[PDB]
Amino acid sequence: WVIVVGVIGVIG
Repeated sequence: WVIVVGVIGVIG
């Protein structure tokens, strides 16, 4: 929460 590597835009 809220990491964005690629998209993949919901983690973490």
